[PDB]
Amino acid sequence: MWNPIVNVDITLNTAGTTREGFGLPLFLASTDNFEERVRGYTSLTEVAEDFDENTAA
Amino acid sequence: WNPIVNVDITLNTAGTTREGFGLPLFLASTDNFEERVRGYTSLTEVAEDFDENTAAYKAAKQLWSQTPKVTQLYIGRRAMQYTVSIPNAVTESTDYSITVAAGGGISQPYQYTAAENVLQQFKTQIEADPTIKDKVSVNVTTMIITKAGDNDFVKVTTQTVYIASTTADTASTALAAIEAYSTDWYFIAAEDRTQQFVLAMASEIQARKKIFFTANSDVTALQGTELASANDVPAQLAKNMYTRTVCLWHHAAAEDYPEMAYIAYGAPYDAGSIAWGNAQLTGVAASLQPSNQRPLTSIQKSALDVRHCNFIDLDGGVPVVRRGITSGGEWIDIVRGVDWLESDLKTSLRDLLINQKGGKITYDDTGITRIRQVIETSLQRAVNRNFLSSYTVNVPKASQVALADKKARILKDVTFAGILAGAILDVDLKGTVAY
Amino acid sequence: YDAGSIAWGNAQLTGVAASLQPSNQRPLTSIQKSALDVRHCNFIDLDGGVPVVRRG
Amino acid sequence: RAVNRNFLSSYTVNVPKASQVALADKKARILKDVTFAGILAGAILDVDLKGTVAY
Repeated sequence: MWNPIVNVDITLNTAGTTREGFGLPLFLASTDNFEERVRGYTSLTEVAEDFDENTAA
Repeated sequence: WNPIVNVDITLNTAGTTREGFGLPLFLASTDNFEERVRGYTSLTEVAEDFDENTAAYKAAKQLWSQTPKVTQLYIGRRAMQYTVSIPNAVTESTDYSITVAAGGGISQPYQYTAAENVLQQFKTQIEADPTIKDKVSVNVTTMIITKAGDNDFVKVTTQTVYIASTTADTASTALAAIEAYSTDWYFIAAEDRTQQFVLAMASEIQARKKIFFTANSDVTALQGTELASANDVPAQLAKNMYTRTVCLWHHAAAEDYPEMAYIAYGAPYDAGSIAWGNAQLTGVAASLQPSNQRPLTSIQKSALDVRHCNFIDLDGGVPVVRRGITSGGEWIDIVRGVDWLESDLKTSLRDLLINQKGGKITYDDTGITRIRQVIETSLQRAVNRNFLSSYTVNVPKASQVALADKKARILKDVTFAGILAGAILDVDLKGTVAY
Repeated sequence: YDAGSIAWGNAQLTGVAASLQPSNQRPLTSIQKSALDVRHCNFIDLDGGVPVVRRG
Repeated sequence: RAVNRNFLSSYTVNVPKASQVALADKKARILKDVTFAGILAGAILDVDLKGTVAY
C-alpha cells in the first residue's frame, strides 16, 4: 500500500531504556484469563489488557 | 510606454503582515460561490463575495483586528438543502415560480401559473427537465431539494412562494469533502454551534494533526463544579479528553466570533516560542454574565476552570485570556510545538532523500549515520528556540536489519526523545510590615 | 549516468506536473495511489510541494 | 568491476575440475557448469520514526 516518504509519530508519554542480563523472572499466578500456561509481556500496558488493576498478577 | 519613475502615494494607513506556522480556515454555511474552498488575503476581498451581515464576513473582520495580521484566510462551503412551501392557500389565476441552479453554471426557471398541486407541478417539471433531473433531487409531502449524483452545488431562489435553507451534511462528511479539495490549513473554526455538530467535529479533528477552536455561551457551564454531574458541551469535551480542541466561554458567542480573534494572537508567530496564556485581544470585551451583564464572579470562573475551559478574565481594568489550555489539559503551546517539530523533521529528511540525483544512500552504517546527523540537526533546531532543552537519538546497526526491510528499501526502528522547557504565568507573594 | 550505481526512485523531473485526476484536476488520493501500487505502476507523488516519481 | 561501482558487495566463482569433466564435452569443445553468485548492495528510499516528549 502507499506509504509516506517519511513517517513521523510523536507522543507525550515518557519512556526509559532496558538492559539485558542473566535470567528472566516468572510469576506463578492463579488465573484463567488465557489458555496457554505461559505468556510473555514487555510492558505494564500489555499486562493491563489481560489483567485488571486489582489482580495479583 | 511607462514613466522613468512611477509614484502612487495613496492616502491610506497600512499595517505589516507576519507569518508563522499554520493558516486558519473558517467553515460556514454559504452559497455565494461554487468551489468548496477559497482564499482571501485581506478583508476587502471578503467584502466582495460577502456582505456585512454574513457570518463569514464577521469572522474575517474579527481575525484581521489583531496586529501583526495573518497572511491568508480560507473559507469552506458546507452542503445545503432547501425547502419550498406556499405561504397562502392554493389559488387559481395566481402565479407560482422558482429558479433552480446547479454546479457548472446551470440555471432553469420553473413556472405554474394556476397547495400540494403546485409543488407537484414543480416536481414533475424538474424531473422532466433535460438537465436538472440528472443532478437534483426533489421530495414532496412542503417540498425539499438536495444533491443528486455527483453534483456539488445547488441553489434555489424566487413572492407567492417561500424558500428556506439549512445545513444537510454532518461534520464528518463536510470535513472529508473539504479536505479532498485543500490540505493547506492548520486552524479550523465552525459557524455551526449546535451540540451535535460541535462534538462530531471535535471527535474528527482528534484523529488528525490540526487544532479546532470553538466558543460557547451556555449558562449551565458556569454552575456545576462537579465535572461528573455537568453535561454541557464544555463538560463533555473535557470528559472525552480531546487534547486538540479549544473552548472559550463568551456571552457573545452566538452572533460574533471571538475564536478568530484568539487565533490571530498566536498564528503570526513561531511554534513553541510563545505562551498562549495571558493574551490581550484587541477589541474584545471580558466575558459577561448573560443576566445582569456584569463580569464573571470567582465561583463561575472556578466552575469553568474545572471544565478545562478558557475565559476572558479582567485583571484590574484590562481583559486577558487565561491559561490557554485545550480541553485535554495540555497547553496549546506544547501541541503546536510538537506538530512543528514533526513537520520540520519530515521536511529535513525529505530534502536529504530527494536531492540524491546521480547517487544513492547505501544500506550500511555510513548511510545510516547521515540519517542520524540530519535528525540531530533538526532536533537541535528545536533546542535553539528554547522549546526543548535536550534530546537523544538511537539508530539500528546495518548488520542487524532484517531482509524484508532491505528488499523494500526502508529503514525502521529509529527513535528519539526530548525534554520541555516551561514558562511562568502566575505569581504568589507574601510579606510583612512592622516598626 | 553509469549503470547500476543510481537509484531511480524519488526522481525529480523539471517541468513535469504531478499526476492529477482528470475529473477535477486534484492530486491523486491515497486510495488511488494504493491502486497503482498493486498494479506495479509508477506515479508522480507529491512531497510538501515537490513532485517526485517515487518507486521506479 | 561491479563491486567498484558499489553495485555488488561480494561474489564467488566455481569451475569444474579438468579431471572430472565428461569426455563427451572434450570432443565438443564446450565448457559447462561455470556458475557464480553475487550480493546486492541495496539502498534506502523511505524512513520510519517514532519519539516521545516529556518533562
